[PDB]
This record gives sequence, structure tokens and C-alpha cells, in this order.
Amino acid sequence: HKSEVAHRFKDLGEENFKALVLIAFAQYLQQCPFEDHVKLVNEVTEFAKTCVADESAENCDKSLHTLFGDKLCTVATLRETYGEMADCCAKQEPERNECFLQHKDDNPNLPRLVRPEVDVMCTAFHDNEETFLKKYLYEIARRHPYFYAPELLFFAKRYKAAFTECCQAADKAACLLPKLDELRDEGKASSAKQRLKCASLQKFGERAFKAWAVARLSQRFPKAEFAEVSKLVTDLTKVHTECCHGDLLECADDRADLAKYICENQDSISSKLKECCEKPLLEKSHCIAEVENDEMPADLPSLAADFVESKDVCKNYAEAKDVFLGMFLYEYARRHPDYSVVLLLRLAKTYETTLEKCCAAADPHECYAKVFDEFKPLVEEPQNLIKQNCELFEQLGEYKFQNALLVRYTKKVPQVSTPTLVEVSRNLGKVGSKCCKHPEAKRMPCAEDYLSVVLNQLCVLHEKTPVSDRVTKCCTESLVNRRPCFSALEVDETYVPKEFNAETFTFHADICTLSEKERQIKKQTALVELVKHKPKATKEQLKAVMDDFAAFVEKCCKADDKETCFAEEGKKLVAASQAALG
Ligand SMILES: *[Se]c1ccccc1C(=O)Nc1ccccc1
Ligand SMILES: CCCCCCCCCCCCCC(=O)O
Ligand SMILES: CCCCCCCCCCCCCC(=O)O
Ligand SMILES: CCCCCCCCCCCCCC(=O)O
Ligand SMILES: CCCCCCCCCCCCCC(=O)O
Ligand SMILES: CCCCCCCCCCCCCC(=O)O
Ligand SMILES: CCCCCCCCCCCCCC(=O)O
Ligand SMILES: CCCCCCCCCCCCCC(=O)O
Ligand SMILES: CCCCCCCCCCCCCC(=O)O
Ligand SMILES: CCCCCCCCCCCCCC(=O)O
Ligand SMILES: CCCCCCCCCCCCCC(=O)O
Repeated sequence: HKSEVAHRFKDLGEENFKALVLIAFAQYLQQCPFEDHVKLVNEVTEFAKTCVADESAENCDKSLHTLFGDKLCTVATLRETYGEMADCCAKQEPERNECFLQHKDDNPNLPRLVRPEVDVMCTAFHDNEETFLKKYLYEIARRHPYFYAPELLFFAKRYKAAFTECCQAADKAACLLPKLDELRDEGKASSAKQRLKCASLQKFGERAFKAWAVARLSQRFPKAEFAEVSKLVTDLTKVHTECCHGDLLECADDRADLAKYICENQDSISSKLKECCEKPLLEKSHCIAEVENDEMPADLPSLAADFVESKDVCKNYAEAKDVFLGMFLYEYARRHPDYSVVLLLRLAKTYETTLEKCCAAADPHECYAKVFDEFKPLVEEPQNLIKQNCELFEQLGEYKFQNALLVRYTKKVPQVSTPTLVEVSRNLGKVGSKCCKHPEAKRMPCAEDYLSVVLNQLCVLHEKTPVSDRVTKCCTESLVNRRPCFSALEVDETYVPKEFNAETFTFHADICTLSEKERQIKKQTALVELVKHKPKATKEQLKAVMDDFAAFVEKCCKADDKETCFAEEGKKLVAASQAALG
């Protein structure tokens, strides 16, 4: 368009425009005060208004990248604060923008953002809604400079909704704290998903991502023909490559182009997209990404005729191997939305291995006649794992299920630090509580998503400080066999048991007035240390000791003299447990 800033303003509107400008400048100028960013936002919005009133007004015909870079380069403290980032201003576009993009800081060193009390948060929201929400948007944007800005805005809208609902409630905290925890978990998971997809693309190549996209899109749009699914795969791979490069405008343009193509070809893709396709360009691609799978066509035949029984199986495969394998993955995935994507990828890899082996064999047709038999144990392994773990969850409840997982995973990898073990086992228990309440048809996708986020968290922590070769192997594996690698871990037979430390099992009266969450964390930390000290202890011995611990805590937390109760009863409990275990 003649004026890109005016067109963007008119499509997005003033509120969204200002929010996104604030996000972008905070993602680049991560160290500048909130008031300075607000001043910059007001200036940019004012210029955009001049452009909207008259497309021929001065500087309105310049590109968005040129305008953004110039505004960045007018910041007076650029050298003093950012150093070599100021040197980007001596380059011409697009070198200047590429330099600015390269000089973003993934891990800025700012203090952690502390959650204020519910009442002060609600009071600040009530006094000035706009400044409260904008300041927190600035704080989050300056800490996650690669996070997709429109998704940040979509999170911010729900934050406003949560505050609006819960700050007029009878019990403000009990309303708002679950919503804040939900949103924080959700945002951290989304950022991890972005980084994870980009790193997997870089490490394992475009072809693996295209296989993943074939599976996911065939699940999403089972009535679509394979040619349309392949078109969507190519375009989505392009979009994700460019978004992994990190240029916000180029990434947003690619996403918008894909969204409007999908909206104009709804008749060939899905029957569930009308509402998303009536939505603004800002929300369209996100809406499309979040919509549930379409209904699969009825009475789909088995893959046997085309992929096992055909006499031309090897000819069709060797003609164009990846198209044939994509067709196999398409037909398999469209029939099985109940599968994780990685399970379907395992099936595709198995079929590819069998075809490579058999089409060079003396009798290929006889060779691959039973390839579908190989799919049965691969399919049933995660189904059986889900069955077992959800049975144990319904028997135990979330906390005692977390304790079971705690014992199991400490026995498997005792070298891992206790905080990591506790945090990851708690999150795995949360995965259990989340996914075990779905019907089976949806249980495996849920597990895949939430396990992927939890396992990624673990892998990132363990890479910051490596301690176990098996964890490193699982964490560097292909994401298709990352979870199977983790499920295949066994009890560490070579572990030398940790020696007794009296302080570790010394307890005080503060435990009685800790929050329930913190008290649970302390009890679980002590349980991990106990399993590290006595790894051979049977479940009956451990359960007897835990019952003794619960009795001791209940008695001394209601004792008139808590301190000496804890000391004396703790010496008694420690000696009694030590005599029971062995
Ligand atoms: Se940028 C920055 C970083 C740390 C402390 C202060 C600043 C700042 O004031 N930047 C600024 C000055 C003038 C106009 C806009 C922004
Ligand atoms: C739930 C997050 C815990 C850490 C941050 C504590 C304060 C949360 C307030 C969030 C206000 C909205 C932020 C936004 O606009 O994105
Ligand atoms: C990579 C996550 C580091 C921890 C981030 C602390 C602040 C999170 C605020 C919660 C809501 C926004 C989450 C997000 O921006 O991704
Ligand atoms: C001569 C080619 C025969 C190949 C076997 C399929 C014949 C029917 C084609 C239409 C159904 C499958 C199309 C598709 O792969 O999406
Ligand atoms: C200097 C002016 C900068 C303002 C331009 C910001 C444009 C952001 C567009 C985001 C649109 C996202 C569309 C999508 O993801 O599908
Ligand atoms: C959020 C990743 C997709 C970015 C582009 C949005 C366009 C959606 C096309 C359909 C792809 C669905 C991906 C998904 O499973 O979320
Ligand atoms: C139409 C595009 C086809 C893309 C290639 C599909 C091949 C399926 C077999 C490979 C499956 C494993 C993928 C992976 O390495 O993670
Ligand atoms: C033999 C190592 C294969 C790695 C892939 C593991 C796939 C997980 C499903 C497990 C089903 C049993 C077959 C198998 O172990 O592969
Ligand atoms: C501790 C988690 C409780 C939920 C049960 C998970 C059982 C293993 C997950 C199976 C599905 C994962 C996705 C996949 O690997 O295909
Ligand atoms: C803290 C290290 C634990 C790493 C191993 C956790 C296993 C996660 C795999 C999925 C969980 C259910 C499947 C299983 O129990 O085998
Ligand atoms: C339902 C609440 C039950 C809480 C159980 C927590 C288990 C913690 C184990 C602590 C073991 C103490 C024995 C010892 O120090 O030797």
C-alpha cells in the first residue's frame, strides 16, 4: 500500500496498534523505562494518525521497517545502554533491521517479576486500568523479546478479563489466583513450544517438520484431499521457518497470508472455520490454529489395498518416496485423531523402514505383507501406559500420585537434583490430573502436548547443569522418541546410596504455618531425599514411614510446645524409620 502504517492502523485499530507498538519496542529496547516506551508509543500513534488522515503526508509512504528502525535510532540512550546495538544505525535497510534482530537478548538480566497481593493488584487495576495493564505488558514483553507479539496481546486480553471478573468477587483471591496460575502456565508453555519447534527444525531438517505437519493437518482436516494437505504443509513450513528467523512483520505477513488462503478455500479444507474466518486479521490465524479437528468422513476403507496389497507398492514408492510416505501418513492420521502426532510418525518411520528393506528383497510383496502387524505394539504401548497411570491416578489423587511418581523417578535417575525431581514430578502429576479426565479418544493428544511441555522444562533445566548421561540422551533424541526414551529408563543399579544427613530429616514448627503448597513441597523434598538415602526401601516400608511422618506432623503441629515436640518426636521418628528400613 502507499502508506503501510496507515493501512496497519486502519485494520488493527488504535488500541491494538498501540499495544503491538509497545510490545515491539519493549522487545527491542528491553532496558528502557515504561514511561519512555509510553512516550514513544504516543509519538508513533500520532504519526500514524497523520498518515491515516492523508496518505501523502510526509514520511507516510516509507516502509514499516524503515520507520521502525528510524524511531529506534532516534533513542538518545541507545549507545550508553545497549552498546553495539547502536552500531546497527549506521547500516542501510534491510541490514539495519537484520542487525537489530540479531541484537535482541533472549535472557535479559532483570529481576523476577513478583506477583503482588490480590488486593493491591485489584486496587492498582481499579485506580488506573490502562496503566496497570500496559505496565505489565511492558514488563512481560521486555523479558520475552522473541515471543510472538499478537499472542502476547491475546494473553493480555484474558488477563484483563480475569481482573475484571475477580476484583468484584466476594473472595477475590480464590477467584483470581487460579486464573493467574492458568495464564502463567499457558504462556510459559507457549513460549517453550515456540523455542522447541524452532530448535527441532534447525537440528533435524525441514523434512521431519513436514512429516509432522502432514500428520497434524491430516488430523485437523480429514475431509481434505492429500494435495490440499500437502499445499498446507509446504506453506506452514515456510511460515514456521520465517517465524523462527524472528522478524515480527515478515512472520505476521506469512501467517496472515496462510490464514486468508485457508479462509478462501474453506470448502476444500474444513467445515468448522466460518467464525474464525469472519474474525479480524489480527486474530484469524490464532483462531484457525486453535479450532478442534473436523469430523472424519464416514466409512473410510483400510489402508491395506493401497499400501500392502497393491502389486505396484514398490513402484509407486520408488517413483517419489516422500509423496508416497506423506500419502500413507495422511491416510493414517485422518483416520486416527485419537493418536499423538509422534505415534503416527513412528508408524510412518516403521512403514518406510519396511519398504526400504522389502522393495530390495527377493519377494517384496511377501516381505511387507505383515507390516501392519508391526504397528500394533507401537500403538498399544502408550495406550497401556495411559491406562496404568490413569488407574493409579484415580486410586491415589493428585498429591499421592505425585508421591508415587516421586519414588519411581528418584529410583530411576537419583543423580538429578532434588528440586528438579520434585518440580518435574509435580508437573507430571498435574499432567495426570489434566488428561485422565478426558475420554480415551482424546487422552493421547492431551498427554503428548502436556508431557512435551513438562519434559522440555526438565531437559532445559538439565542442560543448564548436566548430571546424567541418560537424561542427556533422551533430551537430545528426536522428539518422536524423546518420551519413549524417558519411559524406557530403568532403576539405576549402579547408584551409591546417599549417606545419612541429620539436618535433611530435621523438621521445625514453621511447617505448620507454611502454605499448603510449600508444605507439600517440603514433604516431597524430604521424601526424595529419603529415597536417595534408602533406594532399596520397599513400598510397604516407605508407606509405614510416611504414615508415621503424617502422625508426627499432626501431633506436633497441634502440640502446645511445637519446637521441642518437633525435636524430640523427630529424633524418635528418625530412629524408628532407620530401624524399619534396611
Ligand atoms: Se533506554 C534507558 C535505559 C535505562 C535507563 C533509562 C533509559 C532511557 O531513559 N531511555 C530514553 C531516553 C530518552 C527518550 C527515550 C528513551
Ligand atoms: C500470573 C503471573 C505471575 C507473575 C506475574 C504477576 C503479576 C501478573 C499480572 C498480570 C497482568 C497482565 C499482564 C499482561 O498484560 O500480559
Ligand atoms: C520462559 C518463562 C520464564 C518465566 C516468565 C515469568 C513471567 C510469566 C508471566 C506469565 C504470563 C506470560 C507468559 C509469557 O509471556 O510467555
Ligand atoms: C492408477 C492410480 C491408482 C492409485 C490408487 C488410488 C486410486 C483412487 C485415487 C483417489 C483416492 C486417493 C487419492 C489420495 O491419495 O488422496
Ligand atoms: C511501526 C509500526 C509497527 C506496527 C505494525 C505491527 C503489525 C503487527 C501485525 C500482526 C498481525 C498478525 C496476523 C496473524 O498472525 O495472522
Ligand atoms: C500456531 C502455529 C500455526 C501458525 C500459523 C497459523 C495457521 C494455522 C494453520 C493450521 C495449522 C494448525 C497448527 C496447530 O496444530 O496448532
Ligand atoms: C508430503 C511431505 C512428506 C514428508 C515426508 C514424510 C515421510 C514419513 C516418514 C518419516 C517420519 C519421521 C519424521 C521424523 O524424522 O521425525
Ligand atoms: C527399539 C528402540 C525404538 C525406539 C522407539 C520407541 C517407540 C515407543 C513405542 C514402544 C513400542 C515397542 C517397540 C519399541 O520399543 O520401539
Ligand atoms: C505421568 C503421566 C500420566 C499420563 C499417562 C502418560 C502415559 C505415557 C504417555 C503416552 C502418550 C504420549 C505421546 C506419545 O509418546 O505418543
Ligand atoms: C525427573 C525425571 C523423570 C523423567 C522420566 C519421566 C517419565 C515421563 C514419560 C511419560 C510419563 C508416563 C509414562 C511412563 O510412566 O513410563
Ligand atoms: C497426605 C499427606 C502425607 C504427607 C507425606 C509426606 C511424606 C514425607 C516423608 C518424610 C519421611 C520422614 C522420615 C525420615 O526422616 O526418616
